[PDB]
Amino acid sequence: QSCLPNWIMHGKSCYLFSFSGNSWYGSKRHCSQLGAHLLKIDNSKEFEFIESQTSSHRINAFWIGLSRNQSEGPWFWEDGSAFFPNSFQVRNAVPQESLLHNCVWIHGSEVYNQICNTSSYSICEKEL
Amino acid sequence: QSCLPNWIMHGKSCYLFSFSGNSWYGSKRHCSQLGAHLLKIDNSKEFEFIESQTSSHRINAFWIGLSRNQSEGPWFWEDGSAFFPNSFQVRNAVPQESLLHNCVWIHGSEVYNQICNTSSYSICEKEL
Ligand SMILES: OC[C@H]1O[C@@H](O[C@@H]2[C@@H](O)[C@H](O[C@@H]3[C@@H](O)[C@H](O)O[C@H](CO)[C@H]3O)O[C@H](CO)[C@H]2O)[C@H](O)[C@@H](O)[C@@H]1O
Ligand SMILES: [Ca+2]
Ligand SMILES: [Ca+2]
Ligand SMILES: [Cl-]
Ligand SMILES: [Cl-]
Ligand SMILES: [Cl-]
Ligand SMILES: [Cl-]
Repeated sequence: QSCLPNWIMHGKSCYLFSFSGNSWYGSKRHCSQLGAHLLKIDNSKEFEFIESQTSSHRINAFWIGLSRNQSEGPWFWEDGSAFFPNSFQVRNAVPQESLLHNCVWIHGSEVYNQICNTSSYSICEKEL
Repeated sequence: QSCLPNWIMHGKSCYLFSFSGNSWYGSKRHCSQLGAHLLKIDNSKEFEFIESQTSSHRINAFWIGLSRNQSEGPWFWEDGSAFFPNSFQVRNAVPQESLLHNCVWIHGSEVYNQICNTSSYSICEKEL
């Protein structure tokens, strides 16, 4: 069971911390080109591991595999599974200030909705 | 290089034509559980192959891996790559009638946007 150079092993996956600017869509294409996808956070153990990385690189936010279609509809993971907030809840959530913010990134220790094509860093995940 | 039972080979890929009603999200999940994604159509040859399966099964529509994130914003594929209308264009297209329709499905020979939540068949794809 093995990961590429520069990918970290944790839990049951290999993660790539992409220190390189990009839209949510761009980030997505980029992970998918390495045969991965954007990060999916299943349990709190995974969350905590990721959170160590993001919070020790607070200069920047990292796109994750979470988004929605309806400019105010339900969040869903890259794999299409539904969002349940057992590790975190998505922030900036009041009606008005959520408008157009349909992609999710992590910045520091928080997970925010953000305008999908803001440029940022990202995290890919390949399962084992 | 090989496909699972019931998946059909064509061009570079294995396909599964899934006759089970499900939402776009649902369909997406199901593909992903078999270790695949929803259909991504990279050219006319792929389109035409798909198109004869969809037109010979006009009773239902088939979800595909194309969606957008904001009620009037750019279409993107499951993989993050942007939509170019090489083989077809998305239909019901005037700014007002396609609000809340941010997922795409194929019905007969036409590619429509729809309410992501609607129930339907779907097509999965795993590239060799
Ligand atoms: O979505 C969760 C699901 O992802 C599955 O992986 C696929 C990737 O295999 C795929 O990458 C494709 C390459 O394999 C192929 O060679 O090239 C095409 C086009 O460049 C790539 O799309 O990317 C999709 C979308 O990110 C992934 O879903 C995993 O196998 C599976 O374990 C996981 O559940
Ligand atoms: Ca995960
Ligand atoms: Ca394809
Ligand atoms: Cl993804
Ligand atoms: Cl998909
Ligand atoms: Cl057309
Ligand atoms: Cl048509």
